[PDB]
Amino acid sequence: GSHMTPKDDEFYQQWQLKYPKLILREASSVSEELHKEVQEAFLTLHKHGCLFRDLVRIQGKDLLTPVSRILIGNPGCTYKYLNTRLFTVPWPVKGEAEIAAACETFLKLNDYLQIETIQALEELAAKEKAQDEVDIKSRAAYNVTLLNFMDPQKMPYLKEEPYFGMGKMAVSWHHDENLVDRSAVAVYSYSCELEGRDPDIWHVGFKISWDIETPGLAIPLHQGDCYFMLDDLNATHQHCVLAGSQPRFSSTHRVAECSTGTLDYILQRCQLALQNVCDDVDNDDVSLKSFEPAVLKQGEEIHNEVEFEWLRQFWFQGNRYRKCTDWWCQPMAQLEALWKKMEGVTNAVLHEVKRLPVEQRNEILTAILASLTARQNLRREWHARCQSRIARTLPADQKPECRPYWEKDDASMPLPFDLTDIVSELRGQLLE
Ligand SMILES: CCc1cc(C(=O)NCCNC(=O)/C=C/C(=O)O)cc(Cl)c1Nc1ccccc1C(=O)O
Ligand SMILES: O=C(O)CNC(=O)C(=O)O
Ligand SMILES: [Fe+3]
Repeated sequence: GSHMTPKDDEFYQQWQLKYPKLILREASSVSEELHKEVQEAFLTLHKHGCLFRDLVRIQGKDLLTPVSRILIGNPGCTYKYLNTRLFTVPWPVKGEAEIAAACETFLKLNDYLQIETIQALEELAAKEKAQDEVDIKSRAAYNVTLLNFMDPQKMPYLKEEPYFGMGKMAVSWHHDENLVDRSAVAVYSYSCELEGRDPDIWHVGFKISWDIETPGLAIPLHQGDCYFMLDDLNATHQHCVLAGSQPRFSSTHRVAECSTGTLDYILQRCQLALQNVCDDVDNDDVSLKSFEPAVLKQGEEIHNEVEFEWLRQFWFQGNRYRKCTDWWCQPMAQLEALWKKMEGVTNAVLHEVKRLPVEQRNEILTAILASLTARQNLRREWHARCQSRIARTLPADQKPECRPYWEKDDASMPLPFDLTDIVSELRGQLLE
């Protein structure tokens, strides 16, 4: 099973006892200035068509998200879920103009929600009482917001909530991934809008992980209400979104764990790899400074990282971002040139092996074979993922592109797309 709403007497007390880490600040606590600005920005972004269903992966299947979405946040920052790296439409941190102003708005919302979170965490530590301020400020330092939209009347059939009779679901039970440990989440909910929950009203539901005996909580969400998941709530509880009648937007502010997920990070990875390359001039004659297994391993790993975590993730989104911003165009051109050089590196390593003394040759194979086989496997999986039935139905605005890709002819490129043959020979040689 069952569930509790504010209609139930036990709700208040389940909340007080067992969800102290969940906070609700109702629309009343937020200036009607913000509301109009935030809500106008949602409706702007929608009109311009900045929100897209993402083509994700779940249990090995290609699925559009029920929800349309866009990521806004720090420049150069990314947020990865369900094996999809979302790139940030930049907000004006220190350091179009319609779209740009919405980004400014959601930044403004971000500052607001941050201050509320710090307060609530402060009050939460004070209750626990009956280093600390460092942790707290880091756990509220939102760097992105993932905006969301669903019009439920455009969906033919919505999933029933399976455990507690909560009715129709917009988003099923999950945790938010790729967040800093014990980091908070703050949500601004914008509804365009009795046995159990009102089906016409949107709700956020919560349950304890693993547990469908403890009745779940369904929190009504009216226009401009905010909720906060504090501390370890996101990890120890699941949440879902229960649809109502009308369309509904939301802004989900998060502290993305972006240690391997910023532009600066991956640029620096590329420069590390190219330290092994004689860099007098950019030509097709790539010569490497060392052939020590560990620097070659490292090089071929970085190559994989720029190729799959960045290039193919980016182009798989058919430059959807390009409608909103141009910010990533040059960086994705620079990463591609950096990756091209690396194809040059891999060719030079293959030249060196096919020249050594076997023992030296075999240390090299051993260092690189895992990276080359992953490269082959992930290229197949990405190529396919760009071909899927569902992918081919998207509009041209959003068609997956399989960049980088080249034909077996293309003599601009020194190695083939398909590495099967190359990988075969290398394994063979190791077994000599
Ligand atoms: C499963 C529900 C869901 C989860 C999340 C999410 O970010 N989760 C991060 C961790 N991973 C998991 O939750 C699960 C992984 C797995 O089972 O492989 C985000 C969305 Cl938007 C979403 N919703 C849907 C996505 C596509 C298709 C239908 C849905 C739906 O909700 O029915
Ligand atoms: O904001 C909401 O409650 C709906 N969206 C999400 O929960 C999400 O994006 O994971
Ligand atoms: Fe969520």
